[PDB]
Amino acid sequence: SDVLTVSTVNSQDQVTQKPLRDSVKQALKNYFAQLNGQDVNDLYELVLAEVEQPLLDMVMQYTRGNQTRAALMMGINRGTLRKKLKKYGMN
Amino acid sequence: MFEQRVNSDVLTVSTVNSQDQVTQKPLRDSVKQALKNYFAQLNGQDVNDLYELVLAEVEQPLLDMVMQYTRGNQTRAALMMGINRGTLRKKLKKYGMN
DNA sequence: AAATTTGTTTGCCTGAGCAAATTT
DNA sequence: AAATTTGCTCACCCCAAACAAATTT
Repeated sequence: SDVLTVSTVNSQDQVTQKPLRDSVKQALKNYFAQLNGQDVNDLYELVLAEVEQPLLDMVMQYTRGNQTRAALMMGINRGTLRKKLKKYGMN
Repeated sequence: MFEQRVNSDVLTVSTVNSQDQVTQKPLRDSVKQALKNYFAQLNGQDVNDLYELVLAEVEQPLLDMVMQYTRGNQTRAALMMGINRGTLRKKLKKYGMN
C-alpha cells in the first residue's frame, strides 16, 4: 500500500512499519510543543532542507555518483539536481 | 547559557536503542531509512518519480500540522511556512485538505 | 462596526544543445 | 574508439499586489 515506510518497535519487541509521513508528523508535533508562541519564520524551507539532504544523499549513493541516473529516478532536471547538490554542498 | 542545537536536532523523532533508552534522532535519519528500505525492497525496475513521491509524503503532514496549529488560518499558516498564501492554497487543494 | 481573513484575479525548472572529460 | 556522463550555456511555478466578499474579533 505505502512505499515510504520506516521501522518501529513496540513494547513486545515486535518490529512493524509505519509510514514516513507519521514520522514527519511526529517531528513537527515536537517542534511545535517546544516553542511557546515564539514565531516560526520559514518552516517550509526548514522541513525541505531536512528532507532533500538525505534524499540526494541516498540516490547519489544508489546511482554510485551518476548524476544522470539519479536525476532520472528523481524525475527532476539534471540541472535542477546540480543546483540542489551545490545548495547543500555535497559536490 | 545557550547550548547548541543543530539543524538535524530541530525536527526529531523518538527512537529506542539497544538498552531500551528513548532518544531523539534527526528527521533526516527517518527519511534516510525510508529510502534505504524503498531501495532494498525494489526488485528491480526503474523509478521515475522519487522526488514527487518523497515530496508528497512530506508535504501532506507538514500541511496537516500547520493547519491544526493555526486553527484553520491560511494567512498565518502560509506566513510561518514562509510561502506565498496562494501556493499554500495550491498545495492544500492538491492534497485534498479542505 | 472594525479588523481580519478569504477567494479570486492580475502580471524566479526545464529540454535542448554542445564540447570536454570520464567510463565502458 | 564508442558510449556515456559531465559541466556548462541557452531561452514554459511562485510571487506580491490588489480588491471586494465573507468571517471573526
